[PDB]
Amino acid sequence: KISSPTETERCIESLIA
Repeated sequence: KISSPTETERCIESLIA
């Protein structure tokens, strides 16, 4: 789970949009 930080950046950016 949570292999790379790029995945979290994509989940935060989508919640903002």
